[PDB]
Amino acid sequence: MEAIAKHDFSATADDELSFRKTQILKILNMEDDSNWYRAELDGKEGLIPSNYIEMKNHD
Repeated sequence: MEAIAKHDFSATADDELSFRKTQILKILNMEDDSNWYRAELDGKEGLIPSNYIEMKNHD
């Protein structure tokens, strides 16, 4: 599963994840939180604002 996110951001929870507009994020756990997804980046897992991204990460 892969997702893209165009909205700058910086996690609001410790187990959350910041990112940049147009960044490629590894979508991997969505469900217990229909609003914050657990994505991967570099070597860290972390929740991420849903409204700042949409499905279609691709490259």
